[PDB]
Amino acid sequence: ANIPEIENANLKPALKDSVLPDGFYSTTNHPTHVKVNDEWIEVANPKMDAVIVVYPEEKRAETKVIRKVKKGDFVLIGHNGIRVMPPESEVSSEKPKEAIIKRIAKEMHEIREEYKKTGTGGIAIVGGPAIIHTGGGPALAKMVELGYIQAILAGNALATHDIESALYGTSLGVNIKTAKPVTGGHKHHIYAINAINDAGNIKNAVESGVLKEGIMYQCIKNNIPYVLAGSIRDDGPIPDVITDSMVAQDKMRTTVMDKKMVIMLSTLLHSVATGNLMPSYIKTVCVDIQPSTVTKLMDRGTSQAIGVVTDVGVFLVLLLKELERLEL
Amino acid sequence: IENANLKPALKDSVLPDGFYSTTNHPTHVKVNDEWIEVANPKMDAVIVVYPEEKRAETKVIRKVKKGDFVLIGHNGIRVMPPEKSREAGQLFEFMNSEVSSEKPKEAIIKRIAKEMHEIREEYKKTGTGGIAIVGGPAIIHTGGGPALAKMVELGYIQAILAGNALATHDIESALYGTSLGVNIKTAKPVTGGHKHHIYAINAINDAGNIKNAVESGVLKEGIMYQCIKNNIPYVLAGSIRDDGPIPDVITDSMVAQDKMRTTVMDKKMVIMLSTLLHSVATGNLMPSYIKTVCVDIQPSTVTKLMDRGTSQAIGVVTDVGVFLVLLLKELERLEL
Amino acid sequence: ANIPEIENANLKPALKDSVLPDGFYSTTNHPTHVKVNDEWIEVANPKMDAVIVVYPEEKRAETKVIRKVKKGDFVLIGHNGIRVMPPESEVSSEKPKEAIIKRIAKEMHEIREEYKKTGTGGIAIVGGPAIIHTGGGPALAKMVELGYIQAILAGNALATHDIESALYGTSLGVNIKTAKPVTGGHKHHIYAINAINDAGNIKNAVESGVLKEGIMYQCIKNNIPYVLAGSIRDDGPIPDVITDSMVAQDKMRTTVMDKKMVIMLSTLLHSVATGNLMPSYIKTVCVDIQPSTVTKLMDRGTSQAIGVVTDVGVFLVLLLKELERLEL
Amino acid sequence: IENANLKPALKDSVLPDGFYSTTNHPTHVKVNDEWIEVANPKMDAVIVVYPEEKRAETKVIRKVKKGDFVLIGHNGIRVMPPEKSREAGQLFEFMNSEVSSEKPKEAIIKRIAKEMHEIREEYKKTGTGGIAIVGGPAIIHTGGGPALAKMVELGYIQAILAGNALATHDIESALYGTSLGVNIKTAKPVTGGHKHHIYAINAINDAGNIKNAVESGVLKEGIMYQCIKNNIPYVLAGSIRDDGPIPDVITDSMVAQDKMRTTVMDKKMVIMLSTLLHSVATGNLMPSYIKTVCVDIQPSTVTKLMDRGTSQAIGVVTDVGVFLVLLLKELERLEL
Ligand code: NI
Ligand code: NI
Repeated sequence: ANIPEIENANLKPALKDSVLPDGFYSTTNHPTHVKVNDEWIEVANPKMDAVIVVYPEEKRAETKVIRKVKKGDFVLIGHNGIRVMPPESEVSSEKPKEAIIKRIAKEMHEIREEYKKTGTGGIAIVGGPAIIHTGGGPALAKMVELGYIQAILAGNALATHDIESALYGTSLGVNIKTAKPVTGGHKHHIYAINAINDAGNIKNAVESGVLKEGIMYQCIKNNIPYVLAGSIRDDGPIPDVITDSMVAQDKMRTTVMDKKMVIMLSTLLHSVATGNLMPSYIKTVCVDIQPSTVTKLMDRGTSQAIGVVTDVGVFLVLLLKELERLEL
Repeated sequence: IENANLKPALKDSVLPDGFYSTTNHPTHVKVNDEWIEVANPKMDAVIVVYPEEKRAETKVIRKVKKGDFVLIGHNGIRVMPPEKSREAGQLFEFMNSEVSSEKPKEAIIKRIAKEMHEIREEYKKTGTGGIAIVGGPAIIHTGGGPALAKMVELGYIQAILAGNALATHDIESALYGTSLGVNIKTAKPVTGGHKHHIYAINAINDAGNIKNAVESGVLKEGIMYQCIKNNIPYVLAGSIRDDGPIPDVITDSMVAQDKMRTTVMDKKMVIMLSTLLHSVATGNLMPSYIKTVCVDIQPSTVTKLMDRGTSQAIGVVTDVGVFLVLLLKELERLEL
Repeated sequence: ANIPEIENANLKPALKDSVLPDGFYSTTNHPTHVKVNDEWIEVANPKMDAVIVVYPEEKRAETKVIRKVKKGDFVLIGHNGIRVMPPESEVSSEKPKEAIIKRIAKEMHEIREEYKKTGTGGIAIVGGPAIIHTGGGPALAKMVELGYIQAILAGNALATHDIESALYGTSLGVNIKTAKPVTGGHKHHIYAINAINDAGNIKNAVESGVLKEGIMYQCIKNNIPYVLAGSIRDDGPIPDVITDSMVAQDKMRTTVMDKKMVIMLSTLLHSVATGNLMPSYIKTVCVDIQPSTVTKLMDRGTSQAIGVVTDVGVFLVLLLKELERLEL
Repeated sequence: IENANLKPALKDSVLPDGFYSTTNHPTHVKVNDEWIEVANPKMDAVIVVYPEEKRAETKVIRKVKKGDFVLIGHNGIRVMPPEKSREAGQLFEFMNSEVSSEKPKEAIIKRIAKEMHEIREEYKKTGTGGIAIVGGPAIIHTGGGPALAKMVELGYIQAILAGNALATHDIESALYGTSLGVNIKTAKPVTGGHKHHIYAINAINDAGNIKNAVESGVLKEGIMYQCIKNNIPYVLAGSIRDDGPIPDVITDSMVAQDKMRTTVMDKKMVIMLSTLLHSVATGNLMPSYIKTVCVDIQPSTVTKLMDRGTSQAIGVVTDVGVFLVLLLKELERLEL
């Protein structure tokens, strides 16, 4: 009897770097197992939109995106010996928001407690500069200070305007505490970049007392790693920024892979980029003011994902109050 | 300065050629060599002069009567728009859009709360001015209802203009704990919740009106309840979407419009919460000197409002339900 | 044996005008039948969110919304003798638009042909003033002229700015052909209202040659009925406008009930109001630039409904070109 | 007028205190009592002066070298923003938002097409200026690809700046008739269409680059094809969302940025089509004198662009796929 599920997988060597052989299997985001020489191999690093490369003599297998496939790599093809292991809703802003924020706070508190007990898991934030423009920067910094955040994935703008807020009270020249523009404020963000360039990097700015508050400050003080991916729209960038997209992508992937939850705060491109890198067993909270953006995040979803159509500015402020309440 | 040109209306609701069509700004007219202050500034209307009474008023075209003296052309008029800032703007600056969600929210909530506190203080002193709310049912759907009801309870609110949907979902949540069958406290749909909205309308129809439902103990909490208890007037305008308007609803749009105008025109501030229809309808009725705040999650709503003449509006592009919860906390902070 | 489906329906008299008895049946938008004194009655005027009132001695039944229920009316309650007869997709702007417009044009052409042969059916438009502001007014007027449109449901603003365009070339003072504002143009729409008030109504304005082009003109010339529902935001209004919402609602309901298709063009409140009045057997095309608006229209849908997230201005222009192509 | 103050950079990418941070406008600096025109106007950058060469240029901070003389403060500078209109605006007017979908679309399409026709004529005469397109993959998803490819074919387009997604979906539609597995001609998903996108990337990887795929007969139609055939340069910037960038993609954002800057800075017009990332990235690199048109279905996209300094942008809030189809028809009308 031929039963594809328990037949040995078929493999084909890639004929060129980054060229997938005909019949290649496209991965889900689910933990996958492949049968090779009569033994089930657990495929490392689950990720959607990739192929599986097999190392039969090492009895190992890993997920590889196309750009990392090398000539000679044995790519899984066909339909035999593939076992997928999945882990065990209309988008609208018109849903009770205090309620969902309270429920999110409860979940974060439970995740943080388990991280404290075990030292693994925890929460990554994917953040864009709207967090700062909407006045949500201090709330997010306080979450980092309270131990809720185990990593931040962002880019030059979030870091720059968070630092501009610290140094000058403004984001793109708008005063955070009053929402009024400051005369000549257009230069403030370039002055912030210059200040970090002079310090050498963010760590130096913090350790030397140039930078004394805010998200990046809290990350340095609490040893929270962050990844700042460079973008074609960047001013500067600051020294910490990884300018090559593919390098930044690799670093993002390794940063999120062991988290229990990723919270995506209003940045479609960074949030999609991050979701693309996540296995299905990570919980996702997707937050944006545009329903179409949230929808695009709810489309490539992990098995546990919620979308909240709301303004990150007020969302972060109320969320922090709910977290502060739980601290008591 | 020439005296204004005046010509009598030849028939009800028909105006002489060259008639002046008003801005939303206070306007004065020169009549028998004196400046007369035109009563009730409001855009897209006409100025009717009563020279023998030394008065003039802003009348909508459908209220103009045969023989009314209508201001013609632009001579002998003085229009007073809001004060321009003391200095020209900067050459180069960022984030200066009139309408965008990318603006510091805690800052603007603090500022709005300080102004509402000041305005409530003055209303308590004078018995005049005060604040009107214009609201849509998203206030309820997003969990903002309790916060707004509390502001009414605390004396911040002197009028509410809304429709059947706001009132009936507020009442749904008071009777059943849901809006659209979704539980306000948990954000989860409840079994049979799809019926709560019609049950709420049925209950008010049975009672006879909102006031009767409060008097009978049927309605015990919420925005409309607090209006009854605190004698805060409301105007509920009927709309073509209503299959079950409650008895309080004014089904004729012009009767509703006229009542809305007299309700808002003496307020110090109008806060518009998640309603395109009512934001624009109310702005169309308001003079430019009333502080106007338009809160919605859709920037296109605030832009539509400003595009239709309400250029004094301060837009806050944000989630109304979270905004109301935070605003209340800030008002409570100030009161302490 | 008791088989609810074929048991005689239970009825209860309403105890007060507009008060539904406990247990009332809430209607679908589907053709419904009720069993009364051992005979199946076909319920007139299917409509969702209503009750069914029965006249046993007349062997008839109709759908009544709550506001029309009268003391003594026998309202259908309970679970016996109710037979519903239904007639025999993710919302996104990122879908091939020329393609869907071509398909819509084909469908309209087939519907118009059948209306021409039979004299019944055809197409109603639900329209708001954005049709005029976006420069789509001439395209819609040409559809009326070509015989595609059997009714228009709108309000004071669409009519006012269509007439302002005819008389002065502007909508709210913006020139339609150049998109430039005209100095002093803010008065133009009130002048348009005044011009119709002087003529007496739209029909008089057309018959007297005051109004010589545009949507309202084409409706008068081609005997297309329209319903203009008054709104609290109205300037004027013009004489044709029905200022009472409930009267306007009744007139809208009777206008749409015999149509084969309703096309809803960017007006959330009018489009929802209209959808609420339609039986399930009418085809719907829902068009708006906001995904959340289209979603709200796709929620209360007839059994055949499509949503198109697009700008009505360019949509109408391209749609007309496709219809003009079919004319040849 | 004082001569400008200059101070040398103390280290690479570190500027002296008080350094001038540029606008997006042409700027002149007074050096040894002569006005020098600062090369390559671009915002959020610095002005480096070479007094002995009687020249100055706008350098981004990361290209500033130890010892470069950097303009300090605001003396001895002359900034030339776009010409202001001959008269102040009206007191009271409607629909004057910078960004709204409620504006006459046929009118603006006609105007854009006339300008593109004029600009193409001048480019054919001079070999300089011309038009760049900045585009996102929604061009393809909405059925606008064929229209844009035709504009390239007809000589309207001198450069394309985009990402992997635009190029690879264009190529998907050329090879398979789909974008995201949805058939362009029918708007229906096709069986197995979810694979077409990776098949298209695989095909280009196999060929070696886009040019090779065209030369081999693999790629026979579409935007990238027309760029190859007509020798129109493109810049495809890599992004962190790319798991399969094709070989043409520049993965380093600063290398991509520098190439984009030199590509756009000599154009007469830049048309940005459905891309927040590239609209803002390109606007950040552009002087204010280049005609800038930003087309998107989301008004917040155009507002974000203008909020970040590109205040010369003309926003067209519309469906890009329908817009491109209509624009092409108007260009074809003018050519006849
Ligand atoms: Ni889930
Ligand atoms: Ni259907």
